[PDB]
Amino acid sequence: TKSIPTVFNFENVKTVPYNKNEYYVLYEAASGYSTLTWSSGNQGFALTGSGYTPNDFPTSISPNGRTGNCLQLITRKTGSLGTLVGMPIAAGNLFIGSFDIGSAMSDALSATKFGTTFYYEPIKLVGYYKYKAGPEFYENGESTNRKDVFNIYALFYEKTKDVQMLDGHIAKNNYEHENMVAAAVITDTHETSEWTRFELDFNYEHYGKTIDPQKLANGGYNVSIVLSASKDGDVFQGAPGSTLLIDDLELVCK
Ligand code: NA
Repeated sequence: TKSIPTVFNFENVKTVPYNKNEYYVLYEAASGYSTLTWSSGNQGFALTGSGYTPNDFPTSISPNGRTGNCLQLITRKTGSLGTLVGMPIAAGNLFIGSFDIGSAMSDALSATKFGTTFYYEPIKLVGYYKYKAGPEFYENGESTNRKDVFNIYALFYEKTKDVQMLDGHIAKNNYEHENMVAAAVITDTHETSEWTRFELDFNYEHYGKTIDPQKLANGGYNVSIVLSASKDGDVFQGAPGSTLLIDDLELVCK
């Protein structure tokens, strides 16, 4: 049993081809730890057009980070086909888990699967952000000056035989689920061009669960971190151009 890293730097990417496009998959490797390979909706975005390079995608990295490179989440307008299949935008996102491309077009919420095996009890998610909403908010068949907001949260839950992963419905249901143990959700979400610290405490008291120390050691608990430039971009309410930069993210554990 090796733990994933708990400190995330956003330095590293590999380039992956799909549908005549290429995009980045971010990963974090540390000595004595299992490499975390982040997921995002980038493969879903690859379906909506051709000739995209990594920096056209909703999820990429920037060299203008606080320490070195940083996460760059930019909500994107989709290519011709996206609209016609009801995918007018694609939120700049990053999460722990996986992206099911079989669901990207029919059920966006199901496509983003959240979780990886975690042996610790997390207490807080700390990191730094910058955020600027895009100028036109897409909602319904309309483009408005509604001010887009971003989301940051983390999940800690108990696995069961028929519940191995959660998905995007968790953020549409007040973070409620029968397997849920703790959740950390950002509340202050203001725009800024200055690196701004966040510190989200995990709330175990809201769910009233009892941790099994054995099952925790046996790998029966998953954690996830989910980041998005557009809070409601999962249901295609968001602004193209909405940019969330994240750097020096750490899952502080017990
Ligand atoms: Na960094």
